[PDB]
Amino acid sequence: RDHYDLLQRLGGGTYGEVFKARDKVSGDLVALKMVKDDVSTLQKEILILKTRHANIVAYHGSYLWLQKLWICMEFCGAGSLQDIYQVTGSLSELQISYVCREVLQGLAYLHSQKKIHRDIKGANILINDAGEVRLADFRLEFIGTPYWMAPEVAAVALKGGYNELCDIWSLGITAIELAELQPPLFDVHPLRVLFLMTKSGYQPPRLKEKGKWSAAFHNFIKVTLTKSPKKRPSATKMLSHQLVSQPGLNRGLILDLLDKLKNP
Ligand SMILES: Cc1c(-c2cc3cc(Nc4cc5n(n4)CC(=O)N(C(C)C)CC5)ncc3c(N)c2F)cnc2c1NCCO2
Repeated sequence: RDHYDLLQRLGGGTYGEVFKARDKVSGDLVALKMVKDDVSTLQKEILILKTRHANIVAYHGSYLWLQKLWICMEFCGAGSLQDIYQVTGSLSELQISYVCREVLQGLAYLHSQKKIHRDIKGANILINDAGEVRLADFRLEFIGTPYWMAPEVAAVALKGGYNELCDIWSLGITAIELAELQPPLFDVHPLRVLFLMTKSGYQPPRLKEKGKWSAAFHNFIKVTLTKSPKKRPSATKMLSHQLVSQPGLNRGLILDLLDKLKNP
């Protein structure tokens, strides 16, 4: 409050209470997230956030003022991939490929720290001005969006049991999302989507157009969208997949996309 100047509410309830702020001593842009009772318990949860990955939005500081918690993070100028594709349209196969590798690297770190993101979706993958892909590491708000749920997460509403492998399924849905501007079954009732997953003969989703994509992209979708969690590969195993281990994958693919965002 006394060090930063608030400028713009970001998310519109999607993120919660996020603010685009400017430092009075640096002038640099930051993201301030306000979280809705004890003093000693609050200072313990912050210390663990400073100990930091290339594909994770970096922590800056925390502020406990008048019953409000101010989580400070880095500002990704372009916003989320969803904000980007609402202007640029669908991403190229190589753009999606690079985005998947970067998300998979962030998930490898998160899952190694015994954490589960649980919300991997287009609107939760941020792209900074530098063309870098970053995820966010954080009675409470139920985390999860029906269309991006793994079958073991949807079924959890009857016969519980899920693990870090759900983020692999969510990344699979997000790959289809970045290609078709909508997840599979976006047009179908969320209970019906999460009900058809719980029935026999269930077929995991694929890209609508077969001819528009390569067999490696089609295999990445087949492999990440494995119905069985036991057979679904780990984030590190996925990193060696033909699609995300291609040689042309560089940050420039996103500097191209960010240029289309500026002037299409
Ligand atoms: C990802 C996340 C965050 C989170 C968000 C951030 C956003 C940014 N920058 C930007 C830049 C923009 N937008 N956002 C979106 C946006 O509204 N517009 C508007 C102006 C149309 C376009 C330009 N920068 C940093 C962020 C950061 N660190 C965060 F943690 C907080 N809470 C969460 C989640 N996940 C789901 C629920 O909880």
